[PDB]
Amino acid sequence: MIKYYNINGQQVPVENATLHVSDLSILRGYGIFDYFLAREGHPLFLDDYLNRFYRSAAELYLEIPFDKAELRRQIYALLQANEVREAGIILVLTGGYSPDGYTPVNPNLLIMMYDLPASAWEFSAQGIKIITHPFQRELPEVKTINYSTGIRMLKTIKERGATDLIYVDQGEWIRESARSNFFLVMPDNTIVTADEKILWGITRRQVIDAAREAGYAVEERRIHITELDQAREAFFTSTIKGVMAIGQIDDRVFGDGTIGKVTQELQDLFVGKVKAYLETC
Amino acid sequence: MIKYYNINGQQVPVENATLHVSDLSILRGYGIFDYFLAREGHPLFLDDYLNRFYRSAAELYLEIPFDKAELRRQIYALLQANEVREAGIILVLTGGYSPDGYTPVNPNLLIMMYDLPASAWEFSAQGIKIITHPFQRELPEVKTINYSTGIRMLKTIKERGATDLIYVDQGEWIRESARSNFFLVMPDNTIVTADEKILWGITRRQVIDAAREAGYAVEERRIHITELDQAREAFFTSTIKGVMAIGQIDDRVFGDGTIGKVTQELQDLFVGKVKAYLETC
Ligand SMILES: *Cc1c(COP(=O)(O)O)cnc(C)c1O
Ligand SMILES: *Cc1c(COP(=O)(O)O)cnc(C)c1O
Repeated sequence: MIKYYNINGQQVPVENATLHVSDLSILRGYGIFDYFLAREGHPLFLDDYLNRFYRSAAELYLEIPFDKAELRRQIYALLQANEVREAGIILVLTGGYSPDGYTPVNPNLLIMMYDLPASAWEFSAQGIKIITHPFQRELPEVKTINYSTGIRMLKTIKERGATDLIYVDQGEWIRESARSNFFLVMPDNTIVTADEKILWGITRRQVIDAAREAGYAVEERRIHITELDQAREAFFTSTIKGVMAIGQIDDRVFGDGTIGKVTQELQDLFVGKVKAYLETC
Repeated sequence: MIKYYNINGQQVPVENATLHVSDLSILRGYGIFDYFLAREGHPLFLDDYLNRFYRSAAELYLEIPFDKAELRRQIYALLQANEVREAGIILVLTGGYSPDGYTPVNPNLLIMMYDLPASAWEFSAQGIKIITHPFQRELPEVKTINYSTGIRMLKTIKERGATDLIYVDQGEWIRESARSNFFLVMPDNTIVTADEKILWGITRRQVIDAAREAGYAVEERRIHITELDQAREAFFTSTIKGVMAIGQIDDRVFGDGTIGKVTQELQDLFVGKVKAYLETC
């Protein structure tokens, strides 16, 4: 059971883990987020996740209080303190306890810890049902805390019989969901995913590398909404999903709705990347 | 000196006013904001501010825990407890202590209180210096907590010798700043302001009503970026600014940089609306 989180380098019991209401995340949604899994006592691809956290932080001009080695030390320390080998880990960096409820100061750094999600890498053979939604995320290259459109859409998603969405910039250009990268497999087995105005996911990185190592053509380009009709397969990548089959987008079933051949092969290769990472720890 | 805030109907000393880190504002920037002044012990235009708070809340499907009369009671109660007649009042409604760090639950309601800002209705004769910035706010009709673009821009604004910005949707359509409505006065004395994809401010409402009562033509329409060259005057409206002269946008000085005739008249009429409000309390 999880005992402690970390706030600004201090291990705190979870029930005393609070921020004063003057924090800019609370008042102004100002801050950055990262999330990664731990397996066999090891945060997966940690250097990549931590590099991204420091890059996100730079774009909001927030100084993380310690260097990457120290943050890594604190993460490992919090796994040992909670006596856990398998976990979800959130990093949050807020704009801080602003004097004027707008100007950022020293940021508040949060490290929170959860059980490894039950659904982590479920790899269901049955593809999920999703809807298109016209929208473009703000500062899309930055992993901000700003998830209001995706959270607000939950009601419409569930209402319409979907479990998720795919953002289409002005109903024209396929991007990503609120929390997942999006990919198409073409009938010639070319893999397509968005290159611009999307978050560069750590899963997306490992899956693209694994696809190119298997000899797949992987095109990073703008994707027109009409190109859904060209695709055999659709999947998401994310830290929790790994590779997740999408069986339906609006009124289009992909194949018979069950996971496509390349999607299944990419699930195995993703697990290959994980195992290869854990062999270097 | 301010003694108490209110969290979920409980008066709390300001130094114990905290949220648990599982709050969706902190993790996901999910929630809504309002701010109003109190003068002579009275929140200005309170019914309009509270109607807007309940409308914002509805759009994020967050239920405010009590009805408008009860919230009003709690606001008045917090003025009495702090023994203050002049103040700034923040309302925050977050997505709550989510079980999964995404799905909203019962929201957290915050009422915070500050001194009336020093700069409230300064009405400087010297117009401010601002820059255009290409950007469109998300859910612009909703007063969300999402101010990351405006806060992140602070550095560039100050760098470039400005004190503020004006968002232009795709560099074409004039909207608003991060925290102010934007208006143009044409040389025929027609007042122009954006009607769509901007927050409907309470100040903007009172100034538009006051302009129409003075016999001004007030056009609520889309404004092309090239129409800045048609305008004699530019001003902001906001709860703290009231009516604020803009003397420079990028490389354009409006007149001689000092407040324009209609802007000055609208400052007086705004104060007229305030006084008329306070006479009904
Ligand atoms: C976090 C996130 C992703 C996925 O990134 P991973 O590093 O694979 O978890 C995709 N899109 C958005 C908007 C995200 O926030
Ligand atoms: C709050 C706000 C305004 C101004 O509204 P007032 O009710 O006059 O203070 C304008 N634009 C945005 C985006 C705001 O959040």
